[PDB]
Parts: sequence; structure tokens; C-alpha cells
Amino acid sequence: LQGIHLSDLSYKHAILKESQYTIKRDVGTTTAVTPSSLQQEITLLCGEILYAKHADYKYAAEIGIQYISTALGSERVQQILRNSGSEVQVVLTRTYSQMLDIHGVEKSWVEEIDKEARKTMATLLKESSGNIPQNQRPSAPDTPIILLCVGALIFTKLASTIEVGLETTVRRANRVLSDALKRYPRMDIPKIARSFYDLFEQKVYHRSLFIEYGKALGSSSTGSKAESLFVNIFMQAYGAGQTMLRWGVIARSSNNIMLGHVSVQAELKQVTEVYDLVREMGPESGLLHLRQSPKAGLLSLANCPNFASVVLGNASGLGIIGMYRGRVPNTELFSAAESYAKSLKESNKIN
Amino acid sequence: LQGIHLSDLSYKHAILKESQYTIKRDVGTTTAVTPSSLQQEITLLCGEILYAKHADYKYAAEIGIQYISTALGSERVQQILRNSGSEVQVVLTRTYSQMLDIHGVEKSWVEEIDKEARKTMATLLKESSGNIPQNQRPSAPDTPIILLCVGALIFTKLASTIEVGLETTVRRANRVLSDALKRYPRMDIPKIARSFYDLFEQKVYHRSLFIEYGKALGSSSTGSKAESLFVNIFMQAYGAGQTMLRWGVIARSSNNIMLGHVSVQAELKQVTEVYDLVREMGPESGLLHLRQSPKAGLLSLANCPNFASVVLGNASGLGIIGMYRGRVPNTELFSAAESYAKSLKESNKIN
RNA sequence: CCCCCCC
RNA sequence: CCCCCCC
RNA sequence: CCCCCCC
Repeated sequence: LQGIHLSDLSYKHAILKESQYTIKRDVGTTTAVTPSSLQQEITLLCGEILYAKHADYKYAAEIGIQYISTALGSERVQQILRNSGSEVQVVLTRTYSQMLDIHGVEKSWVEEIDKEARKTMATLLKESSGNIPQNQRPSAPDTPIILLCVGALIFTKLASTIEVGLETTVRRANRVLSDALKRYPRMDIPKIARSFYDLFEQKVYHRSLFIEYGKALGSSSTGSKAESLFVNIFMQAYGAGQTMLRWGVIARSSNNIMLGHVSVQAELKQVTEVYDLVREMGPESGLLHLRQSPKAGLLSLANCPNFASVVLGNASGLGIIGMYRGRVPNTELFSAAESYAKSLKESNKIN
Repeated sequence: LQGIHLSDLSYKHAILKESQYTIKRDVGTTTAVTPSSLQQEITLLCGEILYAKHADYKYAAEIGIQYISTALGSERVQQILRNSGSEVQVVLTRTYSQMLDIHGVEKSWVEEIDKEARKTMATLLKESSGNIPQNQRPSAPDTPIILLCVGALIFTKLASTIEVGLETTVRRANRVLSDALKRYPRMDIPKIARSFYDLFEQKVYHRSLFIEYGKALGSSSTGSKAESLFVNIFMQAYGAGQTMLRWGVIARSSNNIMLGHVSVQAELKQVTEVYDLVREMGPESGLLHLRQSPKAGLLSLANCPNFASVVLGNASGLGIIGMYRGRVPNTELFSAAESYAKSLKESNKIN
């Protein structure tokens, strides 16, 4: 019975990877970038969104991506978008009287944001004592990273739903971005997070651009505290969309007894096949669901309902499951595993 | 008695593979493609089929394949059709007053679809408040993928019959494509599925084209949710036409005792020969029945009636068999295996 | 179809 | 998010 | 002849 063996998942991945034809999408579309020579200007804009209370926050995500384009460069951004499987043609950014004319961003919106911020600055300078510290002004150099930090908070929740993503973004930004909130009392994290979620859903190639910024930021030798925060959040997004694999390795670490049941041991073979596929893809496997790479879904453990039920039960017993909205296929295994996991958690055994 | 050994299946595959002559079919036939430069137009068409209620849905499959041709490119599509063993000459697509003139698709049909959709758009804009969201309009960029998703749903049922294929397509599309159904309330999945089944049966080389799209989609680094859904369904079609091999490896995983009977052990040798042939073909073995490759049928286990009866009985015991319409050659083994499989399923044993 | 928690 | 002492 | 279920 040794030769009755199939190896379907390896075959599916082999078909998907060895393709001699390249897909083509977004052929007639264009997007905006800003060259690095305008960074000192875009910083102002990226901060002139933050300390004023604006009626419309529609293109804040585009301004964050513009700052990313200044950091990487126009040519590198065009190359990344082209190599992301999307033939979107970059349109450069110009200046006019100075302010920016970003492609796809109406000049009325930029003028409105600038005028609102100038009025707020005049109000906070006329009434107050004129003692604005160095960190409270819009031209601070970490403001674009603070906006990209809101973008990165909503980035970690791209596998989740929109409402959960916004709630988590606001909840985590009231604490993660406490210092920026103190510096800028009136920054509307909900609306900026909504703009960033809309951008990531509509223009999916900007997810690849956003990931390249994380790499270009993580590889740097030095950085400010805003950039260190951004990289921390970006790496917190790494295993997004594959929490089932992480909880499975957690269950294996917990030495759950129900892993030895007959059906779990039956499915362990193809489970190990999924993990082998993870290793085969390697470091870029974690970014599959963040990029919405169609190759994602080869890592799904949905074809092993009993293993998934045991792992979810173990997670629920340890309290890791939290408020996870996933499905439990086999409820009896789930309840037994949850009970055993709680029993193991309660007991304190030391070797 | 060691030398009394034949190895017929390896010899049959050796004859089939080592052929110095190439077959020629469809010599005088032609088909239509659309170059990538017209993608932004074809998208409109592929969506202008979806939100209106059309009397005739005859060429919807051809419009989906046209979008595939835009994605891959005209030259790559001609090369794939030529390398699929079919000498069909691609005819390019032109525009006229703008609309498309697709070869083999009557201009009356395209005009009818466009006019019906325009009338529906006028009716839903005049009566309603003129608040059409960004996802509900025909020019949405995932509409061609939604049509190809209906095509992929009926693609997974090409080994099955037409009526079963249509019923399964409608049943699965009411849930898989729920979001598109909400966005486009009036999309007739039955008629579009009928058009796609007709296309796949008549023009069999388009199955190869359709498979190339799946690969060109799976190899991409990023994709929208429609394309991720399409790749998920396309990979769900992988082992199509060879569920007997999958249920055999399932039975081996179940450690069915009746695998050790005399006749099953007699046939296990040539069964292992079939599985070895599967490995010999490798990753492309799963797509044999989807492509209607004549080499398919070398993977048939119909020459092992007792092994097939035991495997089907095991599947019926575990409940996997569902409503499978296959034949049970040896009924006694089938009933005993089904009884044992139910007994194993009922008992809950943990190691 | 997949995904879905917390930091 | 991370970090947080003493020399 | 082969294929035939569910997701």
C-alpha cells in the first residue's frame, strides 16, 4: 500500500508556478507618483492633513502613498507596479502656485485641506501664546510616517472585514499613536483609516507598493521612532490571512492529546503537505494574503475539517481564540479539545 | 515465478508518449481573439452582460474567453491554441461605431446586449436617487472575472453531465458569488452557465486556453478578490474526472481492513502501477480529463473491479460518496466495506 | 472559494 | 508597536 | 470506452 500516494497540493503549486505566460491587467489605467525631489513638500501635505479637522478625508491614503513614492523614487515605484503583475502607467506629479498637482487627486481637495490647516494654525497662534513646540507643527518630518502608521494599522486588517478593520484601527491607534495624538489633538483616525482601506481595496497593486516600503524601511540602518513603529506594525501584519497555520503550530507546541485521534492522524499527512508548501514558497509566503496573491488559498487548511476543529478547540481553551469568527466543522472535537486545553492551562506543572 | 511479469500500463503509456507524428485537427477553422489594447473596452462588455436581464445569452462564454485573450495577449493565445494540438487560426478583433466586432459573434447580439444594459441603466438612474456605488456599475474591473467565475464553476463540472453541471453551478454560485449577486441583482447564472458549457463542449481547445488563464492568474503576485476566487475554483477543478484515485488514497488513509482481502491484494499490483503512471506524468496529470486529453483513460481504475468496489464502499461508509453515480462492480465487498467504514466513523478512538 | 481574534 | 535598572 | 458527489 506504499505506492497508493497522490501528492495533489505539490502538483497544484507546480502547475501554478511553472507558467510561461504573464497575466495582463489594468492596461488602460494610470496612477500618480511623486519624485523624491518633492519630498520636503509632500511631508508638509502629509502633516497638513493631521492637525486640522477636515470635512473630507477622501485622498489621505493617496497622500501617504505619495510619500512612499518619494521615499522609494518614481522609477522604483513604476518598476514595482510593473513587476506586481499590473501594467498601470505612473503619471508624475507637478507643482503650481506652492502646492502639488497630484494625478487623480482634485486640486480643490488639496486646496481645501491646506486652507483648513492654515486657518487652524492661525487660530492656534492668535489665541495661544505663540509657543508652538518643534513637534506640533505640520512641517514635522515624522508626520508622513504617522499617516502611513494609520495606513499600516488598517493594513494589518485587510484579511478581516471593513467594520472590524476600522474598529481595530481606532482602538489600536488610540494607544499605539498616543504620542502623535498628544502632539496633534485633532486627528481623525476613523476617516483616515476609511480612506486607506478604500485605497487598498480599489488599487491592489498599492499593497505591493506598501509592502516594498516596509522592506525599504526595515532594511535601513537608522530611523526615527515613527519609522520604527511603522516597521513594528508592518511585521505584525506578516502572517495575515493565515492564522490557522499559526494556531496549528501553537497546538503542536501545546502537545494536545487529541492530535492523536484517528481522523486527525488521517489528515496530518496533507496538513504536513501544506506546511511543506509553506516552506517551499519560503519568506514571501506570509505576504500572500496581504498582496491578495491568487496563489494564496493553496495554504488553506479548509480541506482538513477535523484538524481545523481540533486546532480551533485548542486555541479556544488557551484563550487565544478571542472572538475569532471562523467556522468549526466538527463540534465534538472542538469541545473536547477546548476542555483539554483549559485543563492544561489551569494546571501548573514544572519540570 | 518472479519472471512472469508483464507491465502493460507502462507499455501503453510508452507507446502513447513516444510518437514522432503530430495530429492535425480543425485545419480549416478559425476563432476570435481580442488584443490587450482593447481590454478596457472588453471589460465593459463583460460587465454589460451582468446587470441587465437579456433574452439571449448565447455568446457570453465567448466574451469571457475574449477577456482571457486580452489578459494573455493575442500572440500567446494563438501559440497556446497551436500547441494544444489544434490548428485553429486566430482572427483578430476590430472596433466600429464605440463597440467591438468579434469574429463569430453577430453584431446584432452585441448591440442588443448593449442596448438592453443602457436601458436598464437609464431606468435605475431615473427612478433611483442617482447614488450608484463604485462596485455596481458595469465598468467595474472585476466584472470580467465574475463572468469567468461562472465559467469556472461550470468548468469544474465538465466531467459530469450537463444537467448536473448546471444545477451545481447555480447552487454554488448563489453562495460563492453572493457579493456579485448583491452588486448585480439581475444576473442569470443558469443561462451564462449554459453558454459556457456549450463553448467548452464545442471548442475543446478553449479548455486549454482556459487552463492557461488559471496558470497565468495563479502565478501573479497580486490580484483582486474576484481573481483569487477564480483561482480557488480553478484549483478545485484540478482532480476532475479522477475522483476514483482520490477516494482510493482516502481509503488507504482510512486503513480499511478489506484492503487485505485476496482479490484486492491481487489487483493492488496494477493499482500501484496506475498510481506510478500518475507520478510519471506528474503535475499535468490532473488536467488530463479537464482538457479531454485522449491520454486520459490510462488512469482509469475500471480494470480493477474489486478494488473499485472496496474504495466506493469505504467512501459510502465515510459519507464522502454523497450522490455519486458510478458503478459498483462487486456488491458484496461494497456493502461490507461500507459497513466497516460506518463502524470506524462512529467509534471515536484517540491515540 | 478563501479570510475573519489580540498586540 | 518596541524600549525602560546599575556601572 | 471513460467520467459521474460536496466545497
